[PDB]
Amino acid sequence: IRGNDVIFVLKTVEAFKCDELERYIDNNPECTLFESLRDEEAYSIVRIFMDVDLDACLDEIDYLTAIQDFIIEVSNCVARFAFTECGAIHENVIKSMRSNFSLTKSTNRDKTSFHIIFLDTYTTMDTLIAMKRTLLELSRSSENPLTRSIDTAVYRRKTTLRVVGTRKNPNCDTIHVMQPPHDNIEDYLFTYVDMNNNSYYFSLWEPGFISFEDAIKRVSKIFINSIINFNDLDENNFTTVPLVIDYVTPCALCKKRSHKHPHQLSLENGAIRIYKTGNPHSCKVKIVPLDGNKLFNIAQRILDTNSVLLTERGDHIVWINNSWKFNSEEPLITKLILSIRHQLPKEYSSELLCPRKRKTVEANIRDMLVDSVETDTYPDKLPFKNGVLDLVDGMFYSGDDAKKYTCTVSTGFKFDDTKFVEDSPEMEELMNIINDIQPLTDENKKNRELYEKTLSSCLCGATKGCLTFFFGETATGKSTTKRLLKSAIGDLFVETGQTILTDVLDKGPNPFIANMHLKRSVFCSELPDFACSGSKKIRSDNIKKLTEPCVIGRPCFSNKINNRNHATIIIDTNYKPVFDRIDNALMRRIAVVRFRTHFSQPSGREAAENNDAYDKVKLLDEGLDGKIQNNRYRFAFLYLLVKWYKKYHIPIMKLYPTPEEIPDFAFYLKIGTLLVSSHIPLMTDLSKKGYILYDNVVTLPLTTFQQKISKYFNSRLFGHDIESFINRHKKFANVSDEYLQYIFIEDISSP
Amino acid sequence: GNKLFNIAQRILDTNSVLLTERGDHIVWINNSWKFNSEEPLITKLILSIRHQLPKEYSSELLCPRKRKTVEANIRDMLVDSVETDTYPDKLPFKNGVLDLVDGMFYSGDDAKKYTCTVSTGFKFDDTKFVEDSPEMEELMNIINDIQPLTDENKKNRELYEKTLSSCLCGATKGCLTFFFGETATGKSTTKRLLKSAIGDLFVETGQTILTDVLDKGPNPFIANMHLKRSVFCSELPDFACSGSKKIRSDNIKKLTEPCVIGRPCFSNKINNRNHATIIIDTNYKPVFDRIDNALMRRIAVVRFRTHFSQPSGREAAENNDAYDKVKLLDEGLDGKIQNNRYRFAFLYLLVKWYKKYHIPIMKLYPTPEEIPDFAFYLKIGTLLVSSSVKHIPLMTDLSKKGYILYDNVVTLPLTTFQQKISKYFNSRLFGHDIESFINRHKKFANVSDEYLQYIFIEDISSP
Ligand SMILES: [Zn+2]
Repeated sequence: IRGNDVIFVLKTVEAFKCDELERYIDNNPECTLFESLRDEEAYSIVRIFMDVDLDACLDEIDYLTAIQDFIIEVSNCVARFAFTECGAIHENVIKSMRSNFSLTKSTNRDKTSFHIIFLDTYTTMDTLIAMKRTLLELSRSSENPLTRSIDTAVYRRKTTLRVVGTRKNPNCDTIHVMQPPHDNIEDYLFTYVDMNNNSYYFSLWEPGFISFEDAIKRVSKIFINSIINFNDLDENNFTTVPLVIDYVTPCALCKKRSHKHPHQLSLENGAIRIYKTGNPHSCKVKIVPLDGNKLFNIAQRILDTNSVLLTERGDHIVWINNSWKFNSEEPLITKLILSIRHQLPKEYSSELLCPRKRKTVEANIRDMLVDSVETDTYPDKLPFKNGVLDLVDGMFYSGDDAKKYTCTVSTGFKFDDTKFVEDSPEMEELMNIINDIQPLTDENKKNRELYEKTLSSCLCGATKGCLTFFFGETATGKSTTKRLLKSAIGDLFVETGQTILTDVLDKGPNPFIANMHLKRSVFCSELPDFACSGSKKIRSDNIKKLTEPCVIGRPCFSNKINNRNHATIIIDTNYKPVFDRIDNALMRRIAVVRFRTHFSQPSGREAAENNDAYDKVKLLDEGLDGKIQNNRYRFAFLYLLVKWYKKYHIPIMKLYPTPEEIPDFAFYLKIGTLLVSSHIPLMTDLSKKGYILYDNVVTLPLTTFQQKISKYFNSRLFGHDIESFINRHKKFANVSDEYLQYIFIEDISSP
Repeated sequence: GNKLFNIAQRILDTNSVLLTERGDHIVWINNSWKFNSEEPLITKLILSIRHQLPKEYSSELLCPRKRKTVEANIRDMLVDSVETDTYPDKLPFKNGVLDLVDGMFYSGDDAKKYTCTVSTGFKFDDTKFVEDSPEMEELMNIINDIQPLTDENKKNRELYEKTLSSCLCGATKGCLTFFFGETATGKSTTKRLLKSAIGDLFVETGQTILTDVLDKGPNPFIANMHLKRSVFCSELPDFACSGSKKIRSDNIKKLTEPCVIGRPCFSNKINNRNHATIIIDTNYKPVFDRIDNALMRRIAVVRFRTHFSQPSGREAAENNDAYDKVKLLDEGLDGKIQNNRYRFAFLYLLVKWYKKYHIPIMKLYPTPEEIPDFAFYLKIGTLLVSSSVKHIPLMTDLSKKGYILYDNVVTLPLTTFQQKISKYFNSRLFGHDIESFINRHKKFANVSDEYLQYIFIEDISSP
């Protein structure tokens, strides 16, 4: 659509532009033109507009407060309707609606009418048609005289709206005068679509009220004083007889001792309006409802601010003090009900001070929350205690903006821009520490890049399909890297023991199984070396099961077993891992990060001078570990992590395994590179080489195979591995021995 | 007269709340039978079905102490129980029900009749549930790659299609299919496609219950499956690993039974219904601790011959007898599986296979010929025959061929039978199996005499 600059009008027809309409209006002040839609189907996208009419006069203060509350209520209700039905964003709609709006007026001083248009919000006419019932409920479920007077009509096909500055009728001289700051004729058109940057768009007496006597009693209680002309009002004289009151005490509505004329009660929109006659500003207007609870309307107003949603599992997440809290032990809805009373009208705030009413208006909220939402869906954002830091752009959001993202976890500490710097001595000290841990030589280049990549994945809410191994001799200070990462990433990071590396992953109630829920990094240290006999091999089942994007595990006294998996798993030790089970999936799901830095004191430095444990040796310092424990380089290291993530995270970043540094998998690699599955039309070459083919399957004797492979590989090194491989690929039968099928790649190449 | 009872009667008369055999209530809120017991939904329903009442009645459902009274009346008025999901030829989505008999999807009150609780967890809008979509051709290309349409690949592809189509039929299937390849040669691809297609109903498992004890304990794994239309057990524990566990045949028989006896953790509701297909993805050969004629009827074998490799090792993959055809590895396949792009195309393919095979049923047939070990256990019986009436009249005619006659029955010495069996079977490999088969069929006439009532078919054929 890209907006429309043509305004179609009806004289009781034309298609004029902004300048054309302005010139025509200036030429003819008395012309009556109604702005409508030239074609309903073509340009159904229009602005959001409302028309309000209340036949009474109000002063400046009352009008100001009433219009403020009217904007608040209408914007919240429309944003809630957009969120539930049109799939929009609540915060965006609220911001667009409250940012800028055009408000007209009426030249008549005996009544208050206007047409209000929200400039930046645009939606299809079908959406405004569907909003009919919701807006009618809002109109009939409020106390504000402006909100109660909303005309739900004008939401029909091919509707028309009276243009500003033109008389509605030739006989009626009253016209609507524009108000600051718009002052332009294009700012009061409900079809003038002007989509731009700061904008948003979305799309898909009746007896039945109450007994008369109770209404009369309510009116009398409002008047406080007794009615002089009592026992005279009935069904017929409801809006005819004046209400004469004795001025025993000053009027509750006006606070004055007396007035020139009595009051009068009228019926409108299922409510009773009490107003004085003669001078209009002598007494205010009193509104009396005729249906609905008072505790249900409060629940609706608290609900349609989108602050008490429920999760996809069944937990009600509330928004208190700029953070999405939630607890399943002491539910927080009553805290929210108490703390939100300031954003509610005067009559709705005194109710939320009795604890027996903040349980009624809370049962209502729980009964109105049907269907769920999804939490922590955007993985490129880091939730801090006072907001959300964006990673792709680096901009920080605080306050209601962070509400847009259902961040159910947090790092635990606030975000400070002063410490968040680039050129600081702490940054240089951290860079020196990292260089000491990771020398930047060309030999280390690839390993250092893998280090930076696997260390920067901690700022990702997505799931990763690899498990990097920190392999390095002692005194390499991997604990320093662990401490720096913990200080940078807050309480999201978790350190776990080897309990998951040996036992069954799910099995029974495992605390680390549930703790992997939404934690962004899991670290294991000092692995139980399986080189010595007795220690269990690294459970291949657990490693395979930890890679999936889901976690299945239920702790003691619980039933939930589904957890979202975001943690990057890192294992650090000085011993090569040993896994009893081996398959191609394992060979494609293991990465190794090598450490070649020795941090040793001078006393043993000579002992480390010729040591083969590390490719370099340098003096250590006991005064650094405490510094890392004191969150010294926290924000500089966080900046480094952000830079690494930016330089590494392409539109799709993946953890690539490195199956070359693991000594155990080298045997399988050598076997595969020298022997694979056995090619029918190559019998002559096999016969020349000595091998024979029988029953369409080339075979050799088991003793012959052992003799052939004796020289190719060291039998004493991996005799158990060779026996296990033979058992796995065993075939048996045939001739007078077992059957072994393979191709000697080294012999296959040689003719 | 007592408006709070008229409201309860009116809400009850729309059949929105039902009582189940398990003791809980199911309500029809938001186009889904929200079976739940933690936070009862009867008050949510009472608030929801509120405009569908006269104006005088509808203004009293705004007080929680009156929604609770209406709930009490409903609970006291229910009384009797109705069964849960029973229709097998249906597919419930969180946006309605799809009838696979005619492939017609619809929601609302028309979907209320089928009390289908468990759903797929998403919505179906027939966006691309058609045959003219190019996505159908894109998925069919991968199907041809994994399963070639070669005329030689007829029985294998037929079993593949049947085992996939059985994932939608909600009855009890009495056959287990084994996926036998070399190393993830499209098995993971098919598993991901099946998971994307249906979802929710799919369950993934590895070993565990398939090998351990399936009863006699609080074992929750067996009770975890319930009304799930597909259970997929991958990574069999490679029986030939010098101590690897052996899968019990009784566990297999229990899995293929219409009912499952499994005690949930700290619960007394042992009985469970079976609506799942047992599919096993295995890299090595299947070896069982005990094989009997009963197990012959419960095994189906599906093979793969195309391996997913890359041009980096294309030559290495081409020189392996495991793979019959090789294609370059894809990286966008992971993205497509992650974003569920091929949902509707794969659902349409499954529905078409269902229509093709359901004539008028989708029965599964075991195929034990592909299993290597199972061959001898039946060939031993095939190579011989129990003595019959016709063989009984042989008398000395059979004895002239080295046999003996006892109790008007042809029988041979144990050593002679052992020599005859070893002359046509792998004695070293199946020595224990041969001994067990002899012992089961052994006939004892005395302490020293051990003569079996079996005669080799070769002697019978030879005149
Ligand atoms: Zn007054």
